[PDB]
Amino acid sequence: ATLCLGHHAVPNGTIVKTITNDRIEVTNATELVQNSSIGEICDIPHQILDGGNCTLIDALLGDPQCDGFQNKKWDLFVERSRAYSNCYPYDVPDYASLRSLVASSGTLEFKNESFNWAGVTQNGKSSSCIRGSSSSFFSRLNWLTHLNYTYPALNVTMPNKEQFDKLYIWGVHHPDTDKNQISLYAQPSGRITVSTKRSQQAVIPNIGSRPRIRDIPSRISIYWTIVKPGDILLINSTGNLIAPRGYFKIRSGKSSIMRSDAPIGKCKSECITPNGSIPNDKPFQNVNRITYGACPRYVKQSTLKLATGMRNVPEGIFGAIAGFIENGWEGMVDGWYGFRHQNSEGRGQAADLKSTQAAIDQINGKLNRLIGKTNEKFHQIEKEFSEVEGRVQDLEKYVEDTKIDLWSYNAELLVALENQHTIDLTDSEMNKLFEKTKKQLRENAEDMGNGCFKIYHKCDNACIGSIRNETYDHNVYRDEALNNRFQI
Amino acid sequence: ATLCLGHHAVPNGTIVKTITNDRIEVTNATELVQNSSIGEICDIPHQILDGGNCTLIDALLGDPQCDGFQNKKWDLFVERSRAYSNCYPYDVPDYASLRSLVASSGTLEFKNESFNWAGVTQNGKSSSCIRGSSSSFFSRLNWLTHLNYTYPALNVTMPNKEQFDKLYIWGVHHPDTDKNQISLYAQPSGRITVSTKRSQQAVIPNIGSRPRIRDIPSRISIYWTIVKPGDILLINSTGNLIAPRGYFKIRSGKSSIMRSDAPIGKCKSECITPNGSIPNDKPFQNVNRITYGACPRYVKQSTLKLATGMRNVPEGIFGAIAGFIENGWEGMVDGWYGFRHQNSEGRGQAADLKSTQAAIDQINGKLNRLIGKTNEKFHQIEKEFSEVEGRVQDLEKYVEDTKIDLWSYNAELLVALENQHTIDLTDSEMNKLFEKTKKQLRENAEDMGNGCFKIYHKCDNACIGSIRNETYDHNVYRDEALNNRFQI
Amino acid sequence: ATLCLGHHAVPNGTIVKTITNDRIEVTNATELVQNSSIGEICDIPHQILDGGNCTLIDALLGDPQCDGFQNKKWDLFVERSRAYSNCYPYDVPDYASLRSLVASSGTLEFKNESFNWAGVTQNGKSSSCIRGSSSSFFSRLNWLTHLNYTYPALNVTMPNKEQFDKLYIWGVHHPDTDKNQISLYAQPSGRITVSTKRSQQAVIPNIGSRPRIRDIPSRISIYWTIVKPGDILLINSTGNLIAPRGYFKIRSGKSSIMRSDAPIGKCKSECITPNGSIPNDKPFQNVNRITYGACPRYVKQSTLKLATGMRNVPEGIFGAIAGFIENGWEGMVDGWYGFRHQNSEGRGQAADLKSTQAAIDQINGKLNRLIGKTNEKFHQIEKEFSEVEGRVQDLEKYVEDTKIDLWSYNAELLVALENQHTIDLTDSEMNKLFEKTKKQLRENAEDMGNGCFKIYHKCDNACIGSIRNETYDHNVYRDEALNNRFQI
Ligand SMILES: CC(=O)N[C@H]1[C@H](O[C@H]2[C@@H](O)[C@@H](CO)O[C@@H](O[C@H]3[C@H](O)[C@@H](O)[C@H](O)O[C@@H]3CO)[C@@H]2O)O[C@H](CO)[C@@H](O[C@@H]2O[C@H](CO[C@]3(C(=O)O)C[C@H](O)[C@@H](NC(C)=O)[C@H]([C@H](O)[C@H](O)CO)O3)[C@H](O)[C@H](O)[C@H]2O)[C@@H]1O
Ligand SMILES: CC(=O)N[C@H]1[C@H](O[C@H]2[C@@H](O)[C@@H](CO)O[C@@H](O[C@H]3[C@H](O)[C@@H](O)[C@H](O)O[C@@H]3CO)[C@@H]2O)O[C@H](CO)[C@@H](O[C@@H]2O[C@H](CO[C@]3(C(=O)O)C[C@H](O)[C@@H](NC(C)=O)[C@H]([C@H](O)[C@H](O)CO)O3)[C@H](O)[C@H](O)[C@H]2O)[C@@H]1O
Ligand SMILES: CC(=O)N[C@H]1[C@H](O[C@H]2[C@@H](O)[C@@H](CO)O[C@@H](O[C@H]3[C@H](O)[C@@H](O)[C@H](O)O[C@@H]3CO)[C@@H]2O)O[C@H](CO)[C@@H](O[C@@H]2O[C@H](CO[C@]3(C(=O)O)C[C@H](O)[C@@H](NC(C)=O)[C@H]([C@H](O)[C@H](O)CO)O3)[C@H](O)[C@H](O)[C@H]2O)[C@@H]1O
Ligand SMILES: *[C@@H]1O[C@H](CO)[C@@H](O[C@@H]2O[C@H](CO)[C@@H](O)[C@H](O)[C@H]2NC(C)=O)[C@H](O)[C@H]1NC(C)=O
Ligand SMILES: *[C@@H]1O[C@H](CO)[C@@H](O[C@@H]2O[C@H](CO)[C@@H](O)[C@H](O)[C@H]2NC(C)=O)[C@H](O)[C@H]1NC(C)=O
Ligand SMILES: *[C@@H]1O[C@H](CO)[C@@H](O[C@@H]2O[C@H](CO)[C@@H](O)[C@H](O)[C@H]2NC(C)=O)[C@H](O)[C@H]1NC(C)=O
Ligand SMILES: *[C@@H]1O[C@H](CO)[C@@H](O[C@@H]2O[C@H](CO)[C@@H](O)[C@H](O)[C@H]2NC(C)=O)[C@H](O)[C@H]1NC(C)=O
Ligand SMILES: *[C@@H]1O[C@H](CO)[C@@H](O[C@@H]2O[C@H](CO)[C@@H](O)[C@H](O)[C@H]2NC(C)=O)[C@H](O)[C@H]1NC(C)=O
Ligand SMILES: *[C@@H]1O[C@H](CO)[C@@H](O[C@@H]2O[C@H](CO)[C@@H](O)[C@H](O)[C@H]2NC(C)=O)[C@H](O)[C@H]1NC(C)=O
Ligand SMILES: *[C@@H]1O[C@H](CO)[C@@H](O)[C@H](O)[C@H]1NC(C)=O
Ligand SMILES: *[C@@H]1O[C@H](CO)[C@@H](O)[C@H](O)[C@H]1NC(C)=O
Ligand SMILES: *[C@@H]1O[C@H](CO)[C@@H](O)[C@H](O)[C@H]1NC(C)=O
Ligand SMILES: *[C@@H]1O[C@H](CO)[C@@H](O)[C@H](O)[C@H]1NC(C)=O
Ligand SMILES: *[C@@H]1O[C@H](CO)[C@@H](O)[C@H](O)[C@H]1NC(C)=O
Ligand SMILES: *[C@@H]1O[C@H](CO)[C@@H](O)[C@H](O)[C@H]1NC(C)=O
Repeated sequence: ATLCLGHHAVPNGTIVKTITNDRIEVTNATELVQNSSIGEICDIPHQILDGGNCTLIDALLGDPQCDGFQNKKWDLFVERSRAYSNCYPYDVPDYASLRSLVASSGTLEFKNESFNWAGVTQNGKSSSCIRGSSSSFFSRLNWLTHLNYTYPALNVTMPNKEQFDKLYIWGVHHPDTDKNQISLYAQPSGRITVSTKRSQQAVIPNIGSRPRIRDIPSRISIYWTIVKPGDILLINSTGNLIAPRGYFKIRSGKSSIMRSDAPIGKCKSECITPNGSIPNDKPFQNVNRITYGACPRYVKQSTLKLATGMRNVPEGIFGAIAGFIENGWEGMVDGWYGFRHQNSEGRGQAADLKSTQAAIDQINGKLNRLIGKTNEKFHQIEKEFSEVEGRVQDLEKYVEDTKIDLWSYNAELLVALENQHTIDLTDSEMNKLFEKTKKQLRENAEDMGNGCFKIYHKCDNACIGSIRNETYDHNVYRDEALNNRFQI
Repeated sequence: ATLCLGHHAVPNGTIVKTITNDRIEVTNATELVQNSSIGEICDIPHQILDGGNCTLIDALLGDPQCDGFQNKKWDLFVERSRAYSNCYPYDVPDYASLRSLVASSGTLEFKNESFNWAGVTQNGKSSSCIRGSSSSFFSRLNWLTHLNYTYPALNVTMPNKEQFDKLYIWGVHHPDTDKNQISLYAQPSGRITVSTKRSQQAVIPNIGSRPRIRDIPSRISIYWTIVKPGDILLINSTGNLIAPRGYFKIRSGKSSIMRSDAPIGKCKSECITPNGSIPNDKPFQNVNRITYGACPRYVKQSTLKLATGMRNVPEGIFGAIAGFIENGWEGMVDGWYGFRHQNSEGRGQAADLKSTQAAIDQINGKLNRLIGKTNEKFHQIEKEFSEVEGRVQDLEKYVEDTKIDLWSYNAELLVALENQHTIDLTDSEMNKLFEKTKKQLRENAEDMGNGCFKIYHKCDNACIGSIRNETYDHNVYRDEALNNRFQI
Repeated sequence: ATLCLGHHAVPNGTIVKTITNDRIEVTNATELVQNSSIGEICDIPHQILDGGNCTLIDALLGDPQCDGFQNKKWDLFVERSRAYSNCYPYDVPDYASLRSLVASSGTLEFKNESFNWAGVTQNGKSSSCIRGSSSSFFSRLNWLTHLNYTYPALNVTMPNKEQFDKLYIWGVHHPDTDKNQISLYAQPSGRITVSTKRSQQAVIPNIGSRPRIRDIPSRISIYWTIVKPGDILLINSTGNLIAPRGYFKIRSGKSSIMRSDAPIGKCKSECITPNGSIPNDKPFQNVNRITYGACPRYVKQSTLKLATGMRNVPEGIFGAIAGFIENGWEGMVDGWYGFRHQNSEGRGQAADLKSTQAAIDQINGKLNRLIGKTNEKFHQIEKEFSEVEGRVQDLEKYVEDTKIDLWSYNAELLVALENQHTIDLTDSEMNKLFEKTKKQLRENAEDMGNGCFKIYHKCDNACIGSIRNETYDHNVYRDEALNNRFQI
């Protein structure tokens, strides 16, 4: 009889990378880089708020377009690129910081407070800000002006008797002219001091024409202040104050904001990107560096294939597969390793289950460490910028670029080591089954060197089966075998 | 005779992770993550300065509570969370930067300088700042006011004739009212310009009530300026100047500051955390991301076990351990690998020293690369924040979170590769001792397949010993062995 | 006959590090850390602009020294440490940001625009700024002052009808005295508002003596503003305006700036450092963390040797090299593995080509992954600082230090894993050639255990050659061999 040890092969293998080889074919691999989105943001499990035409900041101030956003909450606020401001023209010094802190607070919940604006007109309006047919203003702000050509210095307080922090949004009006300055606040100067036991902010208006927006050459600047529990807001002004009508709760949670034009859909997905949700089964993704939720890590590579089978040899350090075994057996489809024999009763093929299962368990082990293991991230840094800003933006970008190169490196190295190891462990399993069989045969057979043993005795099907199920008793055939082997 | 090769096992193994296995038992492991502190800051080798009730900044300005800190130096300044300000109410725009640069300078050494404050009253005092029973002020600052209802414009210089940089601390007073403005500085305006050949800073006071602190509704703002050698300080003011009384040396060294409530103790420890000192023998730690000194790197994992022994098989790619050798020998306690025999004189067990020492040396090699190898870090970035700040704080936190995920990744991968390698190299040593023995026996013995040889000749204790010490001469027994082996 | 399998050795090996060994000798290694520069900046392929005596900013404003830089472009602008300002004394709030954004724009291209400066004197001059024998000014700036003791409020526009962004550089003059204030701008106040539909910047001068520079106690502050296509610049001022004479194009490309005192040379090199160009064949470098172009990654290690040959054993997990083969063959110089024999015709040595080529191909595979693979980087963050700045600088440095430790870690681990693997794969190749030969010999030879076979039949040179070329037919000699082997 002849008993040959072998392993399977497939007609259609896959190319992977190892430590030593850019391009080597295995029987099977799996992709570790997610490269597509379904192109929609799934609305489960994260609570999504579609900004539509409104920026977060405009929803905050109460631009008329944004009245539907009053007191809303979100896990992720989605800002659309078509969003536009449609109220009094304003800027926010350190706009990105205000956006950021509201985003991660995750709420626009507002509470009215009663201020003693003694001696001034309230509820200033503008046709740059139309609410319902008429001149209006930011819903959360209170434009104060002269009453009877008098603007009597303001000096109001508001203790924080609450358990939580209050966020106050206020402003300063910059009139285009000294004339408008006078006719608005009956006063040439105009000064604002807003303070607490912990902080002070002081602002003087800057008079001058700015280019007209909805016919307004004047401008408002927006500021904010956080009042801790037991502290006190004190607003001391003699003109130009755009006053708050109350406070926002400021919370600390996992909320964020993302710029995206992707539609919201009724589906479930843990990981969100501007492009849409992406599955998070893979450890890496190449869809977008901007992400929210439990997401694969962003890498530069568009693909990284993890070998999930042995080297494919159609028809490693252990020397068996692609070694002393000339090639794989495509006809073996019920196992990874097995036996072909020829004896007096014919020629046959049988899978070896234990060795097949050993290789598969090791590979499944690798997969369990790498698949469905992603990390959860929420409010991050900004990663795209529409305007040159210099030093801080240079650092923001450098930090992300650094991080991405390091992860891309981790990904490349991980797959190469794992693949080299997969090829070696599968080669080893082959070598181990061969060795175990050789030992079973003792003096009754000889290694032909091509993975085949010549067995020097009659070995019928039951005899072959006794080898494969490891009950073969070499003593039974020894006399016969030694006589055939050692003749002249 | 029968000669069996084997390896040890222990009743109580340890679970470790490898590339292929989340949970596999070895004979021994070591922990690579430091997870506890002694709960005290050891006062050797770093020179520790306990801030007690004083912030660094208050020690800098000379709050009365902090007189004991005059001219002190430190490697690490420890700020306590109970610290509180107890002098005139002040703020420092960019407070964190001033704190940071004094911290890393490591000295409060001060040098008096004589300024020509011609025509003003000096040494302004407040009951918000009590020194010894009476109204006082920041020791390092000089509150100037009117003399005889005159405040004559100040214009003073101070060349830096020194070899080193000078740090000047100064301020501007913000009176609550135009009345107090007048009664203090006999002047409505008030302006400050402090300049050098290299820089200029200009400040106007902002009049208005802030909430009262120790009954003061006024406030001081603190500023600083660094004067290079050969440069000149020029202070040009017509009111509101809180003047310097001299300069601080500004040094560049390894000094830092840390917020901690841990007590200082008389002991020695290279690595300090807010929780207390931690040993630095391990390469990683999970105690605190804030550290000072030669410290293990912070990771998320609470434990990472490095295998320091073979797979434990009570009673790998090489197929010997947990392979053709059915199990380990718990009765073998003087070696890792060895021999059990049965011959005419009895049954015995002996360790093999060379193979045991080969496995141990390799493992010790790994340990020497990983143990006691920690990296020294001093003044870092801040890693905890008591207040929402936006953009820069978002970047500070993102940088640390990024770094920590990358190191945690490094740690996880390192231990898995090392453990897989440890299991393989110990399996290999087993396989190598088996092969070497088989070769010694030549034609005189046969491999039974379970790590045991059947020796076909009388092999007494000396004979067994000749095998183990590698002096066995197969020629001596060949005739006898061939006759027993190849009979019918 | 005797047939011995062996491998080469060299008299002069190299020490490398592995996972288990700090110091182990191989036949050959290669250096992975570039540690030297040619000490010159090569002027191909990057377009280099030598700043000589001029900072970028001075070339931007048009300091007289810098007239040769008008409208120049660059890939890399090189600033020399001897550079000095020689015009009116000025500062730029956020200087580093302006430098940065011009650097990466890569152009000083300027376009004259005609402003309507109605009612003022133009072309203000100073002896602090000498052009051609006479008092001059920044070429790109326009110092406006009173005309006939009148300074009539300015209010000019300039639409951006272009397709691209415009960068405007402007300033505010700070006179030393209220007197000079009057005599310059016929006005006590002085205010500047520069605005667009997107932004507003407002500046008031700060009067006061600063220390004299080229006899000027006054100072200019420089500001900038970017005007998007379809937007409008509006400059509204009543004094102190240092006006623009036009705009710079602001581009987005790969341009940067570097501080260096290295001379420019006529040579070609992809990677530039302040020290000079460095070859980029190696994956790592220790020359400078500041780099431009396709550059090896900066690491702390001064050397990292990658094994490119087997363990050197003069005269691993597979047990062959430095194992059952007592030592290497220094006399074998045409191959890595081979055969020595003694037969009736003499004693000889022959290389085995297939096994030699297998080891070499694997090693070349590793090298191809690591050599000539460097990554291209352009404008980065700053990495050296001449002045204490606090929080942002602390983050800039912390980010770079973090990155460098992570890459140094990657480098150390990479070389140790690769070297351990190289030693194992070369040991394996040895073991594989031995096994294949043993199998060829079948029952005709015995393993002596030291890598040598005793062949039990007459085996002349052709016979030896049949073994080495794998045509040996064991059946031919079997009878003879069995008779010699199994005699009494
Ligand atoms: C406060 C104000 O309304 N300013 C007006 C301005 O008003 C002048 C005009 O009424 C004349 C004739 O009566 O009188 C001047 O004042 C005299 C006053 O009668 C007298 O009592 C005093 O003693 O002496 C002075 C002499 O100076 C007034 O200065 O007139 C111009 C031209 O009509 C207005 O500009 C136009 O504004 C348009 C936008 O209008 C609003 C808006 O935003 O919708 C109307 C808003 O109700 C008003 N909101 C508030 C709270 O006031 C705002 C607000 O003033 C601005 O937005 C701030 O910039 O303006 C549009 O811009 C058009 O292009 C302008 O020509 C100016 O608003
Ligand atoms: C500079 C000053 O002392 N301001 C006082 C203020 O003084 C007024 C009062 O003396 C009246 C009666 O004489 O006269 C006013 O001035 C007139 C002046 O006599 C006359 O010559 C001139 O021609 O015309 C004016 C008319 O206006 C003075 O304005 O009085 C109030 C009420 O007493 C004081 O407020 C109280 O201050 C308390 C804190 O006191 C200190 C402190 O900090 O401890 C005392 C310090 O010595 C003083 N330090 C210095 C260098 O001045 C400081 C300092 O002024 C403030 O800290 C700055 O804010 O105040 C406490 O706050 C209490 O709640 C207040 O009612 C005010 O200090
Ligand atoms: C604008 C100016 O030139 N300021 C001069 C200043 O001029 C005074 C002087 O002319 C006297 C005598 O005629 O008159 C004063 O004005 C009177 C005026 O005649 C009258 O019509 C009005 O009604 O009443 C006033 C009464 O005050 C003038 O104030 O004189 C001083 C001393 O000479 C000058 O300081 C010296 O400047 C030197 C540097 O000179 C330049 C320069 O930078 O090179 C000359 C430049 O041409 C000038 N550039 C422009 C656009 O003006 C600049 C510029 O003023 C400064 O740089 C801004 O600081 O100065 C040098 O610094 C020397 O150390 C000074 O003593 C002052 O420049
Ligand atoms: C400063 O100049 C601008 C013109 O460049 C003035 O604003 C323009 O005024 C006209 C009619 O009054 C408007 O129809 C334009 O829309 C305005 N232009 C822009 C783009 O804002 C401005 O009024 C001038 N300043 C003063 C106070 O005289
Ligand atoms: C802060 O508020 C108080 C008003 O309560 C201001 O002081 C008053 O201002 C009025 C009108 O300008 C003066 O005529 C009074 O003499 C002041 N009253 C008192 C009690 O002093 C003060 O101007 C405000 N300050 C700011 C920053 O606007
Ligand atoms: C502005 O308002 C506050 C009151 O809200 C004034 O400060 C208070 O004054 C009383 C008595 O004068 C003190 O006992 C309180 O401690 C003060 N309150 C706080 C929390 O600061 C302030 O004086 C007013 N401003 C002016 C100048 O009129
Ligand atoms: C800087 O210092 C000088 C004083 O040495 C100031 O100029 C003087 O100010 C006085 C009093 O206000 C005037 O009456 C004199 O005419 C000025 N003397 C000279 C020599 O010019 C100047 O005001 C100070 N500037 C600042 C920023 O406070
Ligand atoms: C404020 O003081 C400085 C002197 O410390 C004055 O500037 C000096 O003036 C002399 C002669 O006028 C010059 O030769 C020096 O070079 C100046 N010193 C420096 C270092 O700037 C300044 O003029 C004074 N201010 C005023 C307006 O009186
Ligand atoms: C912006 O420009 C306009 C000038 O076009 C300024 O307003 C004029 O200023 C003059 C001179 O000071 C006044 O006498 C006129 O009454 C104003 N003209 C108009 C049409 O209002 C305004 O001062 C400038 N503002 C700034 C910021 O300098
Ligand atoms: C996703 O969005 C980014 C940003 O626009 C884009 O560059 C990327 O190609 C998109 N990718 C996919 C797979 O949709
Ligand atoms: C958003 O604005 C556009 C154009 O101004 C308008 O046509 C559309 O109806 C608005 N959409 C929403 C979400 O109301
Ligand atoms: C150390 O301090 C940090 C910060 O408070 C805390 O979260 C951590 O659990 C503490 N750990 C130990 C081991 O003392
Ligand atoms: C710190 O302040 C507390 C409470 O104000 C006081 O009881 C204690 O004595 C002070 N401790 C020191 C270190 O002086
Ligand atoms: C290169 O420049 C840096 C910065 O001065 C210096 O520290 C380094 O040693 C220099 N190295 C070489 C190899 O020229
Ligand atoms: C640069 O300035 C120095 C010293 O001021 C001068 O000698 C030299 O000629 C200048 N060099 C150039 C590049 O013009």
